[PDB]
Amino acid sequence: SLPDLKIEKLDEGVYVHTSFEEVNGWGVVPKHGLVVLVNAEAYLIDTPFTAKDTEKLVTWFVERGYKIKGSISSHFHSDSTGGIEWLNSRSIPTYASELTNELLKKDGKVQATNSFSGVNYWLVKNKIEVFYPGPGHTPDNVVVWLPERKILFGGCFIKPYGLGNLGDANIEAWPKSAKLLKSKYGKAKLVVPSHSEVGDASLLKLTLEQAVKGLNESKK
Ligand SMILES: O=C(O)[C@@H](Cc1ccccc1)[C@H](Cc1ccc2c(c1)OCO2)C(=O)O
Ligand SMILES: [Zn+2]
Ligand SMILES: [Zn+2]
Ligand SMILES: [Zn+2]
Repeated sequence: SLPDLKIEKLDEGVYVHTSFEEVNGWGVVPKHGLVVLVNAEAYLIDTPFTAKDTEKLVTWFVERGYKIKGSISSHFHSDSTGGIEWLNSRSIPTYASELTNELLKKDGKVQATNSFSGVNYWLVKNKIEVFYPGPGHTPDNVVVWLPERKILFGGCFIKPYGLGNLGDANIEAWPKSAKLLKSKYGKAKLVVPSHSEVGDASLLKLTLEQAVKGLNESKK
């Protein structure tokens, strides 16, 4: 009895997909990803938690006729990578940074078929940019920017009311990383967090506040 996959339009050619999963002791957690349409080409930004929701998601666009050209995962946790296996079984290219691929293999999980590195990677020139702001939520977390719509996909890095799961976090790097991201993408119109709804650049500033706060708090 878990909630159904949501598919909602956010902007022209940009959809938010919402999937739900019970997570440890935190109850049912919503997780936001995007599907970015580049004409007839569809790109998943993070997979749903599960293979089933990934199939549902893909079949929903395949059914309306688009070509799934690829998937990019913003960090190694299964709320970003849960459907990589299923995609791979269907010949859909999957992408992750080399670091993200190293952590997947280290946890006994299937890896993306295509890796990248460098602070900046373009999945699609002048359309989908992949950016590494430095450790935060995880050592490997990256963000995805959509220049043509001014939409920034923040992932589990963006945490405007509390940092969430610190199990793999780097509290000491987060403020710096938060500040850089803040500077770089200060002018996004929309900011899409993994576990909060879409807001504006204010969430960049709140994330920075939480990391700073989170930091002192663990110092005492
Ligand atoms: O670490 C994560 O990505 C989420 C938990 C998780 C871990 C491993 C596989 C799937 C899911 C976690 C979800 C979460 C958990 C607790 C939170 C929260 C968000 O915001 C406030 O409190 C997060 O992103 O921080
Ligand atoms: Zn995570
Ligand atoms: Zn998360
Ligand atoms: Zn939502």
